[PDB]
Amino acid sequence: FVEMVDNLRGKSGQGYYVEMTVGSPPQTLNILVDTGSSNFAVGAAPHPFLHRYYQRQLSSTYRDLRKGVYVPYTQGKWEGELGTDLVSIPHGPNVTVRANIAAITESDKFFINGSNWEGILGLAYAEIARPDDSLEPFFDSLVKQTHVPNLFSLQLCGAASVGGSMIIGGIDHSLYTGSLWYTPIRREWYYEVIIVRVEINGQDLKMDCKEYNYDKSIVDSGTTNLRLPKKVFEAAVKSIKAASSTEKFPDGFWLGEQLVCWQAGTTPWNIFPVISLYLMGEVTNQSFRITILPQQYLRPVCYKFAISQSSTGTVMGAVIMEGFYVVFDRARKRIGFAVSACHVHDEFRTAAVEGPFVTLDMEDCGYN
Ligand SMILES: CC1(C#Cc2cnc3c(c2)[C@]2(COC(N)=N2)c2cc(-c4cccnc4F)ccc2O3)COC1
Repeated sequence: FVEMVDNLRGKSGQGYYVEMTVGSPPQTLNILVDTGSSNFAVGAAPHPFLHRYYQRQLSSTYRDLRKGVYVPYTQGKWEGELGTDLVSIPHGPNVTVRANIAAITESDKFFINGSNWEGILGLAYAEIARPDDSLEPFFDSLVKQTHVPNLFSLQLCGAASVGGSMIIGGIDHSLYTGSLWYTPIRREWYYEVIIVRVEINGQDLKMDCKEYNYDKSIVDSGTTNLRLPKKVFEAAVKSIKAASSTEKFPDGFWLGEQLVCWQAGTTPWNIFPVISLYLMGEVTNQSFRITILPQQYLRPVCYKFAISQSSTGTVMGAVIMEGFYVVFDRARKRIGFAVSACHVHDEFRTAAVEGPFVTLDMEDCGYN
């Protein structure tokens, strides 16, 4: 899949985008890759932040669905006009498909000033599509209309320009070391998974594991941080504070309300603990663990604390994903994790994927 390697770009904190074309003749756009939503939506008007936008008037293959879509999400909102058109991914499979496209005609806090992307590719499932689950997501259309296998994988590499790979329809084994370990997709809406145990520097938090997944845990390329439920975030910080008590930091730092800065070339990585999430495995009573470093959760801006509290559950965002090659195995309803060939690490500690472990009562970890 060499043609798809290095097909993602981005700027720090502004997401990862892939080149796409829409319409006939083809209009090229950069599109944010988002495993945490399920609509394909593109700028269709001359917003001042946009390098370019979809011009339906130039497309002979454009079809109007004569229906609007309104999408407020936690951090912004957009609204648009639904249609279909022919869509391709130049550095993807050599196919062209007719997909649903929301032509964005009004927005607030959606486009980023100074970014190089003009739309969003929602890769999650129809259950959370807008206006409802009858609006077929892009990936579903791709698989239905072609012989592209029902899976994709993401290598998000981080740094400021970031880079990565989206392998559509398969897996590139050069992008990871060791073995893939798979956790089941609990339910096909978000890419929902179940965390069964959490260790900070090898130390279990000992919470009712239900707490780790209240009300859900998801794998989300469209979120920068590792987000955690309050109750779990509270315990998580308490232990990270203690682990890092060598040096002192304000209360705002832990809330992501102020930055902490060290002199260039002298950050104390080693005073900060590793974070290990044990995920439900493929077999009864069997789990595995993924382990990330402070280089993943302490983000350059001076650094931000990139773990934060949540009201909608755990979100394994770019802080988690940049450690790993992540396989969205839709065909087998599972997500694979392996150590990424590009993850950033020091000489003493590196990101890990390890198994098998014995974990009982893992089904009691899911919130209903
Ligand atoms: C499930 C439903 C949705 C949605 C949704 C719509 N638009 C979005 C997003 C979600 C974001 C928010 O979180 C995620 N995962 N996608 C998102 C992140 C970004 C963004 C910003 C900075 C860095 N990375 C990003 F992905 C930009 C733009 C952006 O636009 C359907 O009704 C709720």
